[PDB]
Parts: sequence; C-alpha cells; structure tokens
Amino acid sequence: AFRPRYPRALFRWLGEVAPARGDALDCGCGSGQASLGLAEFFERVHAVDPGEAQIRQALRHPRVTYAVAPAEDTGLPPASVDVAIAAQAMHWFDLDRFWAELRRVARPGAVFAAVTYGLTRVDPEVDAVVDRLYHGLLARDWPPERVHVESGYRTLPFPFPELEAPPLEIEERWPMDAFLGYLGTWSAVTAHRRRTGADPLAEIAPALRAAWGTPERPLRVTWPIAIRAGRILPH
Repeated sequence: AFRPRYPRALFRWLGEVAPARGDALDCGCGSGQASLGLAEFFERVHAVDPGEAQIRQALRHPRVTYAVAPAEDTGLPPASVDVAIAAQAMHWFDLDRFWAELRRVARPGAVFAAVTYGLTRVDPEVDAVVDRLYHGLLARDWPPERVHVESGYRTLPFPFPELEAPPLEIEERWPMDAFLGYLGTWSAVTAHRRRTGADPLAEIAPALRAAWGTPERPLRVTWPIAIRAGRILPH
C-alpha cells in the first residue's frame, strides 16, 4: 500500500521561514516519513517519537538523528532548534507541556508548524465516488474524533504569533489499484470491515472503475495541505 508524501515544496518553505537552516526538530516522527524531507533543507534533523518500534524501523539518513522520546521531553539542548514540525497528528501530546518544550529548544525566531492534509481529490467523477465512500458508506465508521487535526489545525489553541502559510498540496501519480490500496489505509475502512464483515472497497470498485476509466492509467491524485505555523520566540 502506498501513502501520500509531503512534497519538497513544504520543506523548502520551512527552510525559508526558519531563522536559519541549521537544526530541524521532527516531533512525533514515526519511522521518519518526513525526516528525510527536512534533511534536504536543514543541516541536522532531530527526530523524536515515543514509539520504540517506530524508531527501531526509522529510515536512516546521515543527517537525521532519531530518539525514543515524547515530543514534550526531547532531551535536546536548549536554544538549539530553528524549526519544529508535527506532521503525524500530535499523537498523545499534552499541548501546554509541548509548547514549553518548544520554547526551551527554540532559537530566536524559530518556527513551529503543525501540518496535516485533507481529503484526496482526483477529478470530479472519481471524487463523487470517493465522497460516497467517505460520507456515505463509511459514515458510521470514522475513528474517534481528533478535533484539531480534522480541522486542519484551525481549532488548535496556538500560542505563537502566526505566519500565513502558502497553499500547498501533496501530488501523486497513481493508477486505480494504488489509489484503492491507499483507501484501504483509512481507519474507517478497517472499522467498516469489523462492523459489517464486508469490504467497502469491493463495494465501491465498480463505480470507481467506471469513473476512472482504464484502471491501469495513472491519474494525478492530490491532497490539500493544512498548516498552522508561527514563531515560537521572537527574533
């Protein structure tokens, strides 16, 4: 199964807004899914996640240092970070302890960005089918509400003077089978199977093929990126 990747443009934007390009902190890094992206624009990447299994499987890079730690207690030296990102949903974060930690590690002007993405879009025919899946067939099966990440962090209590983030999107070039594989990663798809014993992707596949046309043809698939960003400490 394949998953959307944050684009180079996101990391490039972080490289420009940061006060310098020395040190990036990846807060809740999982297995390094965004860490290598940061490494393109920042000299050192410090990546933390509390999950030992995630860190054990993390993708090695010469300039990325991983550690098992919560985002709120990184162990990093104070005043050592130019940018910090949380791009895996701020999972299990105590926001107020987290903000204290960012203030401790930040250099003057350092940027924090909470980053997520929204519902995949392809074209209007395919989107109608996806909308029926997401809002219709899976409506009872959405996972427990995570108000902040679901709002694109619009609702996140955010204590830092904010930047205006530019419009950005994830872009992939996927044939139908890759796109179905991706839909199969949604929590709601698993939950639907647990509840009904039926595969909702099998149910929608005829309609999806009709919308797709020739299933082997790769289409441009996008996801809109949502960012809430600001300066942790003043310049």
